[PDB]
Amino acid sequence: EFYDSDVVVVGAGPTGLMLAGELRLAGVSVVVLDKLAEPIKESRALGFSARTIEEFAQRGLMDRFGEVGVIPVGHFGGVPLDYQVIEGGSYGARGIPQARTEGILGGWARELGAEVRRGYEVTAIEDTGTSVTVEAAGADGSPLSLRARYVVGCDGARSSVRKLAGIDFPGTEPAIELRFADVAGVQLRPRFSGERVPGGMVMVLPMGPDRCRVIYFDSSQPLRTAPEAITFEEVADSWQRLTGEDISGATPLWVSSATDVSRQAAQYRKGRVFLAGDAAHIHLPIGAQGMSAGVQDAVNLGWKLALDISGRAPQGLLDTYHSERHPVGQRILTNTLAQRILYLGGDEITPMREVLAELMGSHVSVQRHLAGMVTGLDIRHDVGEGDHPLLGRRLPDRELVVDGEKIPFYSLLRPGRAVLLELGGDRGLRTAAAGWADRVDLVAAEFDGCEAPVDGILVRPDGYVAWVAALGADGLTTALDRWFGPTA
Amino acid sequence: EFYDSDVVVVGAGPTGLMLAGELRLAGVSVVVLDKLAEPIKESRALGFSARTIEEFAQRGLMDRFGEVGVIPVGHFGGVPLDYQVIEGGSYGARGIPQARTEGILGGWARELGAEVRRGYEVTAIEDTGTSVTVEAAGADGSPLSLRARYVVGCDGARSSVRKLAGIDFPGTEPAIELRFADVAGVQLRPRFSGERVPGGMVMVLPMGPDRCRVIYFDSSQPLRTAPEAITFEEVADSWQRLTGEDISGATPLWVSSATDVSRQAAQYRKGRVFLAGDAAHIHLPIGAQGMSAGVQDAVNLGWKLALDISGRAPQGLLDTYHSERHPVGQRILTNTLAQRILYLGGDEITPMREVLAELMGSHVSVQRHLAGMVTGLDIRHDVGEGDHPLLGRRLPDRELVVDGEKIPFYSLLRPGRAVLLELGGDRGLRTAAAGWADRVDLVAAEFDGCEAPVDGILVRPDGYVAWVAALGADGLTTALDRWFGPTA
Ligand SMILES: Cc1cc2nc3c(=O)[nH]c(=O)nc-3n(C[C@H](O)[C@H](O)[C@H](O)COP(=O)(O)OP(=O)(O)OC[C@H]3O[C@@H](n4cnc5c(N)ncnc54)[C@H](O)[C@@H]3O)c2cc1C
Ligand SMILES: Cc1cc2nc3c(=O)[nH]c(=O)nc-3n(C[C@H](O)[C@H](O)[C@H](O)COP(=O)(O)OP(=O)(O)OC[C@H]3O[C@@H](n4cnc5c(N)ncnc54)[C@H](O)[C@@H]3O)c2cc1C
Repeated sequence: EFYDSDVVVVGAGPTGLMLAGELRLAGVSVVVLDKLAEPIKESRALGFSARTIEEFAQRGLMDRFGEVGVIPVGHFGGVPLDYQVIEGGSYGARGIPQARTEGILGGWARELGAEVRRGYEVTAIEDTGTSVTVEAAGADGSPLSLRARYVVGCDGARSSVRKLAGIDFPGTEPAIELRFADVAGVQLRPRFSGERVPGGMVMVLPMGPDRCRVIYFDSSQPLRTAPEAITFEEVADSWQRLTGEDISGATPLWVSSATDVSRQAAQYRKGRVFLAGDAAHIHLPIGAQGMSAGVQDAVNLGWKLALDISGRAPQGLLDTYHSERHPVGQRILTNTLAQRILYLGGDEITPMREVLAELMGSHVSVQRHLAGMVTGLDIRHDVGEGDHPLLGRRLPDRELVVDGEKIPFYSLLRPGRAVLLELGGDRGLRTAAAGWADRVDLVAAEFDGCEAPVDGILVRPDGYVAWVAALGADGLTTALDRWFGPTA
Repeated sequence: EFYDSDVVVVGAGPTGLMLAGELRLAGVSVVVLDKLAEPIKESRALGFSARTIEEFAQRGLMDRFGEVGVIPVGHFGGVPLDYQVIEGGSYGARGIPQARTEGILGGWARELGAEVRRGYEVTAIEDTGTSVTVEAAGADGSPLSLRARYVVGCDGARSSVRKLAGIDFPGTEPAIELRFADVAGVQLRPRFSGERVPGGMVMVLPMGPDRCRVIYFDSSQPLRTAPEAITFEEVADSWQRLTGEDISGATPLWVSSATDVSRQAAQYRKGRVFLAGDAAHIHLPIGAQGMSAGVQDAVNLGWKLALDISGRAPQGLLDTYHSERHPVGQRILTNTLAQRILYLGGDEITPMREVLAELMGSHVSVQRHLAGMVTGLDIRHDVGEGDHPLLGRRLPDRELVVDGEKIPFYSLLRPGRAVLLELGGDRGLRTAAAGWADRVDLVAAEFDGCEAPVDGILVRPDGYVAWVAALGADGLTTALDRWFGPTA
C-alpha cells in the first residue's frame, strides 16, 4: 500500500509552487496538480512585499528575477510614508508581475525534483487514519485516483479541497466592489483620475506603453458577492457611470470583479487535509498581499510538513502551522479592511485620512504601519519559550566571518535546514548541546557586523528564532525538542 | 448718539458669560441678553477639558468650584489611554456639571460689572457702518431696541443672530442619532450595557444614586436632522428596540435627541456681528467639547474685542479671531467625527479600534491624541512671526522668583492684560523695548523652576506666546505692534 507521493499539493499557483519547493527542499516526494495546462500568463500583482523578498533570499532565489529594485516610500490606506525607518523594511519589489513569480517558482520546484502535473483537476478527496486518496481528472484518463500521506490545498479562493474536505470558511459581509483590468486597447484620457466622486472612484497606473492598469471601484452595495471574472462591459459602463467618460472602445487582457469580502477558514488543519494561501484566507486584492501571504504560509508550512513525513516529527508540529498563521491571517484581513475603509470610503473617512496623516508624522507610527503592511516584522510568532526577546520574530540579514568562512547567514537558510550561530567558544554548547550536525547546521563565527544584537541564537528553517541566549543560568537545549527530534 | 453698551452679548450660556467676563476684564461695557429668566439647571456635560481648566486658572477662577479632581486616563474613539504623558495634559475635570460652570461664570461676570439681563430675547438686528441696533423682546416692554458698537452671538446651535445677521452655516450630512437623558425614575437593570449590538448601542453611567446618565444611539439613518428636545417616549422605546429591555416606567429630568451633524459658519465675523461657541460650530455633543471650545473661543475673542472698543486697536485684530479659531473649529468637527466613527460604528470600524489600540502603545501617538482631544496643545495659533519655536502655542504653569516677588505667572494673566518676562538683566529690552507698563505687564525674575524652556518671552492675554527670544540679532519689538498699539 505504497504512496505516489508523500504530499499532493493542489494548485500550481505561487503558494503551491513555493510549498512544493520547501517540501522537496527537505526531502519530500511531492506531486502538484493544477487545473490549467498552461499558467495564467496574467500580470496580476505588480511586485510583492519585503517579507516575501526575504523568503526568496532565504532560499537564494532572487537571481532568477533579474531586476529587484525596491520602493522605499509606500502607503497605508493611501497615506504615503517612508518605509526605510524600519531596519530592513521597504514597500517591496516594484515591477515583478505575478507571471514572472510563478514562472521562476515552477522552474525552481521542478529543478528541485517536484513533479508538476498540469491538466490534473481535483474533484474529490477521502481522508483515512493513515492516508488520503484524492480523485483528480487527468487529461488522459477521465478520472485517476491518487494516494498520499497528506494533501495540501494551495488552490484558489474558490478552493475545491476546502469544500469536500469539510473546512468551514466564514468571513465578512461585502461592502465595496472593485474591478481590475489591464486595459490595452483604446487608451483612456483621464483628468479625474484619483477622485472620490459620488458614485465611486477611478484609478489608473501605467505598466507598459500599450497597457494601463485600471482599478475601478464603485460606491454601491454589491450584488454578486463572489469575486469572479467579467468582460469589459461592466468596467467600461461603470466607469462612465462615475466619470461620464466612455472607455468602451478599448480591449482588455482580462477584467475581474472582486468585493471587499474577507474570509478565513476556522482551521488550517482538518485531519490530513490542509489549506495554504488563498485557500485559507481571502480579502480585497491589491498590494500583492495575497501572493505574499500565501508564499509565507507555504514557507512556514513546508519544512514542518516535510520532516513530518520523514522521521524526526515532534508532537506540536503540523499544528503549529495553524497556531502561527491563523492569527496572521485574521490580522491581515483586519488591516486590509482598515486600509480600504480609510482609502476607498467617502466623506466619513475624510477625518480618518487626516488623523493618520498626522500620526505618520511620528516615526513610531511609521514603523508600526511599516511592520503591519510589510509583514516583515509584525509577524512575531507568539509560540515560543518565553517570547520576550526576538523569539517568534524573524532574523534579518547580517554578515558573518572567517571562523566558518566569509559566508554570511542568508546563504545558510538556503537548504531548508536549521542553523545555530556560535562564537568559536561556548564549545560545550557548540557540540555537547548540538551533536545534530546533519539535523541542523552548527556555525562558528564572530558575526557582529552592525550595531543591534549579541551572541547566542539558533533559528528555524523559515528564518524564525527559537533560542535566544546570553550566559540565562542553564543552556536550555529542549527548544531543539520543541522544533526537532531527539536523535543521535 | 451714545451707546447702551460697547458690546451686546447674546445668550448667558457658558460662552456668553465667559466672554462677558473677558470683555469686562479689559474695561468694556457689556450687556448680556438671555432668553431664559432662570438658567437651565441641567447637568449636561460632566466636567470640561484641561485647556479649559487652564483658561479658568488664567483668570484665577478655580476656587469658585471647590472640587477640581482630574482624570489622567481618558480615551479617543473609545480607546483609553494615559493623558499625563503630555506635560500638563489630562482628560479634564471629572464631576462638574454644566449648571455649576454657568453658575460661577454668572457670578464672576456680574461681580466684574457686566449687566446680565434675563428674559430679553433677540428678535432682530441691523448693522450699520458705525454701530449695530438690535431688537430684543424684554419682559416689560414687548419690544425694546438696543444699540452697541458690537453684537456677539453667544446663543445656541439654533443661533438667532446667525440667521438675520446673514451668516452661512454649512456642514456635514448626519449619519448617526444619539439621545441623552438623566434618567432618575424607575431605574434600569442593565446587562448589555456597552455592546454594539445590531440596531444600535446603549451606554449608562451613574452620576447620583438616584439619577443615572443614559447615552443612547441607534444604528439607523436619522429623519429629524435638527438636534432637539424630546420626551422619554423615544428613548425608552428605542432602548427596547435594541435591547429588548423596557425602561419605559422611568421619569427623566430631560431627554434630548441629537445627530452627528457637524456644522461651522464660513466667517466668524460678518461686519460687526460675531459668533462664539455653539453659535459658530456644532457637532455630536459629548466629552464637554462644546462648552470647552466655546469658552476658549470666547477667551480668544474677549481681550481683542475689548480693547477694539477702546483705543489701542491695531489693524489685524478682530479678524484674528476668525483666523485663529475657525481652523480650530473645522478641526474639532473632524476629530469628533473621527472618534465617533471609530466608536459608535459597527463591524466596519472594528479594525479601526484595533489599529488605534495598537498605535496607542506608542507614546508619540499618545501625546498626539492627547493634544487632539484636550485642546491643550494642538491649538498652536498658526498666526505668528515665524511660527517656529512655541509661537502660537500656549504657555504652561511655571513658578517665578523673588526678583518680582514669590508670585508665579498663572497669577499674572488674571487681569486680562499681557505680560513680558525678563531676568533682571536685558534692561534695554526690559524698558527701552517696553515702556508700556500699563499697556502690558513687565515682570523681572529668574523664573526657571523645571527643565524645559529658557529666557526671552512676552505673552498675549489668553496665554499665547507672541515673542520668542534668545540673544536673534535684533530685539524685535514690532510684535508689540502686531498685537498692541504704539502708545507712550
Ligand atoms: C485576475 C486577478 C487579478 C489579481 N490582481 C491582484 C492585484 O492586482 N494585486 C494583488 O495584490 N492581488 C491580486 N490578485 C490576487 C492574487 O493574484 C492571489 O492572491 C494570488 O494568486 C495567490 O493565490 P494562490 O497562491 O493561493 O494561488 P492562486 O493564484 O489562487 O491559484 C490557485 C491555483 O489552483 C488551481 N486550481 C483551482 N481549482 C483547482 C482544482 N479543482 N484542481 C486543481 N487545481 C485547481 C488554479 O487553477 C490555480 O493554478 C489577483 C487575482 C486574480 C485572479
Ligand atoms: C440637553 C443638552 C445636553 C447636552 N449634553 C452634553 C453632554 O453630555 N456633553 C457635552 O459635551 N455637551 C453636551 N451638550 C452641549 C453643550 O452643553 C453645549 O455645547 C454648551 O452649552 C455650549 O453652548 P454655548 O456656550 O454656545 O451656549 P448654550 O449653552 O448653547 O446656550 C445659548 C444661550 O443663548 C440663549 N438664547 C437662545 N436663543 C436666544 C435668543 N433669541 N435671544 C437670547 N438668548 C437666546 C439660550 O437660551 C442660552 O442661554 C448638551 C447640550 C444640551 C442642550
